[PDB]
Amino acid sequence: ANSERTFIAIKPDGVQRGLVGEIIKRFEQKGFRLVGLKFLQASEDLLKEHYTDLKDRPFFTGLVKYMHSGPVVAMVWEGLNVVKTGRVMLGETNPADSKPGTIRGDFCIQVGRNIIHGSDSVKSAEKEISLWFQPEELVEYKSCAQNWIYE
Amino acid sequence: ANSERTFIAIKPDGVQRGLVGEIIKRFEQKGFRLVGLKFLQASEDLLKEHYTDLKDRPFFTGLVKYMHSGPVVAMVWEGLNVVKTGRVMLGETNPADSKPGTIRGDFCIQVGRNIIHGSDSVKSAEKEISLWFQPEELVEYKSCAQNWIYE
Amino acid sequence: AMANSERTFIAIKPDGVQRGLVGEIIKRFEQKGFRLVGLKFLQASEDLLKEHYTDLKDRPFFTGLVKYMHSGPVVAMVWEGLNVVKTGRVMLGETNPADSKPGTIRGDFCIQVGRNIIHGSDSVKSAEKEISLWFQPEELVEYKSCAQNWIYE
Amino acid sequence: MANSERTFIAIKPDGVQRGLVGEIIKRFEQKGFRLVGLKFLQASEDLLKEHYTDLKDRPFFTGLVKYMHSGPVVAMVWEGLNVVKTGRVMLGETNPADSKPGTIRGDFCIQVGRNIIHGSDSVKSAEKEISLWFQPEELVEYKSCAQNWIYE
Amino acid sequence: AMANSERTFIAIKPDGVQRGLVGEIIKRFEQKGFRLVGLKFLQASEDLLKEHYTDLKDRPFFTGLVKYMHSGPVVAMVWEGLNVVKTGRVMLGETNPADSKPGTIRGDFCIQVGRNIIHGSDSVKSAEKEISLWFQPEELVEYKSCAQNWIYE
Amino acid sequence: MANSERTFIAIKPDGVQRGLVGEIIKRFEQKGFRLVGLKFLQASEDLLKEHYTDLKDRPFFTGLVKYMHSGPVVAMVWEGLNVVKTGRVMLGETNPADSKPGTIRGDFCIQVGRNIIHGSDSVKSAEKEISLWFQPEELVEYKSCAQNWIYE
Ligand SMILES: CC(C)(COP(=O)(O)OP(=O)(O)OC[C@H]1O[C@@H](n2cnc3c(N)ncnc32)[C@H](O)[C@@H]1OP(=O)(O)O)[C@@H](O)C(=O)NCCC(=O)NCCS
Ligand SMILES: CC(C)(COP(=O)(O)OP(=O)(O)OC[C@H]1O[C@@H](n2cnc3c(N)ncnc32)[C@H](O)[C@@H]1OP(=O)(O)O)[C@@H](O)C(=O)NCCC(=O)NCCS
Ligand SMILES: CC(C)(COP(=O)(O)OP(=O)(O)OC[C@H]1O[C@@H](n2cnc3c(N)ncnc32)[C@H](O)[C@@H]1OP(=O)(O)O)[C@@H](O)C(=O)NCCC(=O)NCCS
Repeated sequence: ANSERTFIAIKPDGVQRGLVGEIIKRFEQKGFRLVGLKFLQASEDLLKEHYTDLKDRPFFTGLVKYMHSGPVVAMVWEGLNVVKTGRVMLGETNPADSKPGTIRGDFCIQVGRNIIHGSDSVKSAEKEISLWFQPEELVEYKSCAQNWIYE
Repeated sequence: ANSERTFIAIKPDGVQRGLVGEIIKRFEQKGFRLVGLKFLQASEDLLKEHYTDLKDRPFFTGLVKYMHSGPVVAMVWEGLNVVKTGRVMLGETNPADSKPGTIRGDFCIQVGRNIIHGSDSVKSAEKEISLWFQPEELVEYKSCAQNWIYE
Repeated sequence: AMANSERTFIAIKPDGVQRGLVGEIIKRFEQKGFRLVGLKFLQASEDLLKEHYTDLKDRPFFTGLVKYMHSGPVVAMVWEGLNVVKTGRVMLGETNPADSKPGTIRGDFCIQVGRNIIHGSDSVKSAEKEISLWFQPEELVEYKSCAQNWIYE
Repeated sequence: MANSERTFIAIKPDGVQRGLVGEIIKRFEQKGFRLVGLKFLQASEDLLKEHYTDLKDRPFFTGLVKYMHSGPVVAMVWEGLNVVKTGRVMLGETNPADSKPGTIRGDFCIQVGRNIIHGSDSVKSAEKEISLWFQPEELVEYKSCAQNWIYE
Repeated sequence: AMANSERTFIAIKPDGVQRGLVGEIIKRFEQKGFRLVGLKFLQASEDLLKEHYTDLKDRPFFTGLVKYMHSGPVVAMVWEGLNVVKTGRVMLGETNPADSKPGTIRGDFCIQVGRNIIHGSDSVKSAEKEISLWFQPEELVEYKSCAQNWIYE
Repeated sequence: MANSERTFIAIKPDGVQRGLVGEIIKRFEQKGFRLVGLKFLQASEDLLKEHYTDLKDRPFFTGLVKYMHSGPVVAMVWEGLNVVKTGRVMLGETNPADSKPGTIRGDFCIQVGRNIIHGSDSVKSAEKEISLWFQPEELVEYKSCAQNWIYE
């Protein structure tokens, strides 16, 4: 319950525009803990399975080639309702709909360059975590401030 | 008209997690003027009178003992709608409903660990102010910017 | 593309300069993805403010608004980007800071309606009128931003 | 006994009026030191004169007392290893024109007569100043959750 | 007085503008306690820069410096206060960003010397030469900060 | 060339538990350096030994390996002109008491036994450690879009 995990990935425009540290900071100060972290240049084959739900969409080719044109920061975060609250912290998928104070609302403009991706559901979280991370690369530890975050 | 006061308290999980300065900062940059500030470990008796409207709730015992298990920072802020807008700045009482940009929305997760308390009304404010503070501990002064914060 | 070149006029009111919010104000517009086209430091005359606020000359606060806008220096800015008029309003917040949400410029830094530190063009033609009013075409600097291909698709 | 040394930190009236209170506490909190005492107060010229008793012969003594009395102060007591020494380093030089960027004074003030913050110059100056503004009641003892990550 | 009003000329270079460091630089001078007197956004010409760097015409990097300062728009600013020429130079950092200390402007956002984001008047005399060069007397705004009596005794 | 030099920067277990990861990365990003390698790992007691092989004859070597092993670390590789030397300056002195405000250790830690972050002391140390924590596959080469504004 207090160990739910979600997949968060900083897109190539986030790395290029230098927003990797700020994004990691909003999740740290919130109270979530990092379980996995890697710096990687994804293959278009990997992205196709990650975006297999959108293969019918007209933007699919441009989305896969944009996600491949640069490195990404693949993370795994853990905490009570990390999937949902993470989506709230991220904002709406279109930055034009995001409210200020959200990651997209403070840092990006266009839908095709929305700097960050969050797992839309627990089922989408477990599918994406097992896709980008192996079980070895996920680190298990207890934050020194757990008893001050949860009861 | 601009002299209304509210009671703001940083809960024991807000002191332990190093969130005291940032919390005071949001009320300083907002345009509010600090009137009372103290550092205190509230006795269970001082808390039960503060939470007397919640004595019939099942969590009342765990709420008092958690608020007593650590020191709190008790503050009094004055300004136009410092009670109401203070509730807005704090956000919703359960952090899972709070919006990003609010204090709880940026820094905490669970309801029982929401780092901060605010007065819910002008009637709650007066009672809470007169309960934790004596009339002398309250400092009355004029901010050098009040002609730029108010007209 | 030609839509990504949309422009808006953002002014930092005298209370925003006095309370030292100019750099933080420009920071939210820089970190968002928008580009600086014009920037000047000015003391607007009452005559200049009246034409800028001509659609409020019937309101009772008009005289108090113009003199307060003239009682100090302002920071006139022009910004460009996709929906810079509409999203700038969002980042600014609601005109009354008691309505603004935390995270907005007005929600985070100001209290009273008469001292809401910042102005934003409400529409594209209000932006078109306000940019041509405070800026001459010479004062506007068009440059390609080094991260443009990472802001846009 | 060194992971318990306390120092007295005071935010001057100009530090409050300009709204640097949370910013000052933030640097002490993130540094690793623990907040032991806190109070908001408009100092009387009596306690000021005992606080600055070492400067009674200096020409600025009168203007310093009435300035520190012209507004409210935030009186703080911080605990940690060498909090008296590294507290002075964090503060910067007493003349803000001598403070280095990154310090509280080097970042936030200009003139020496308005240097927003005061630091205890020594452990003996601290315990005198601690006993001056703070009674042993108003000092809170507790263990921070990250102490074992701050100390060995 | 006169000392409580000395002016310097701090310029944000094109790499500071391109990398989104305009708001951060203004915020540091604001929170220091200095008074914004003038501010302009400008693509300065090769000729304006030659006179600005006239004491460096006999240096091999002089031609690549003027073309880099012309390759983008700059933020020209004027700040007023006590010892703001000197203190501003300490805030900027050392001109070689590898010598600038952390906490300075160049120590925090700069690596190479040919890309040192910002310039500061080295002396009061260089200030009054540079200020009169980039700005006209009209564009300089004199006003009284609301916190002056808490910055100066 | 010298715009491509790399260094090895690790965030110790106390830097992670006290939530400093995003801040440490942000200071390197805003400086202008490029992120080359990034991983999150619980280093084994065999890995930090060869990392701290020069300190095996120091009395603290035992408590340092097991402290480095007591939590997860964030191993990083950064590339830029003089990133090894300028990395050390940004970190500050190894003894946080000697670190200057504005550095990572002058802002965020107190004790030598808990200085949150590590930096490569030299180019040859950097290349020895980069090949110790990272394999050539995990290092991502990409041209930062603002390169022509960071370097001339
Ligand atoms: C919406 C509702 C259903 C739930 O919201 P709620 O969190 O329980 O109610 P509140 O937000 O007003 O709680 C206020 C305080 O109680 C605490 N609290 C509330 N629920 C808590 C819980 N489940 N566990 C621990 N603390 C809780 C909160 O920490 C909060 O702290 P605060 O001083 O900072 O404000 C609420 O309206 C409700 O409970 N109504 C019925 C209350 C009632 O009938 N009381 C009579 C006796 S049962
Ligand atoms: C919202 C509206 C309907 C009137 O509501 P309102 O309470 O006046 O709030 P507004 O949105 O008009 O605020 C406009 C400005 O008037 C000023 N203002 C508003 N209320 C004020 C008050 N009580 N005292 C002083 N100034 C006030 C503010 O400065 C405000 O923000 P700005 O300076 O950044 O522009 C207004 O949009 C309106 O009058 N529309 C009709 C004509 C028009 O303005 N059209 C817009 C162009 S399409
Ligand atoms: C390491 C050495 C330089 C002296 O150490 P120093 O003066 O304290 O400063 P340094 O930064 O250079 O190295 C100190 C290391 O020892 C650790 N250390 C020192 N004292 C410690 C203590 N009491 N407890 C825990 N760790 C300690 C430090 O944590 C640091 O490791 P870190 O980077 O993770 O923080 C010395 O032992 C030496 O000569 N080493 C040779 C290795 C080298 O640098 N070769 C370069 C060839 S070009």
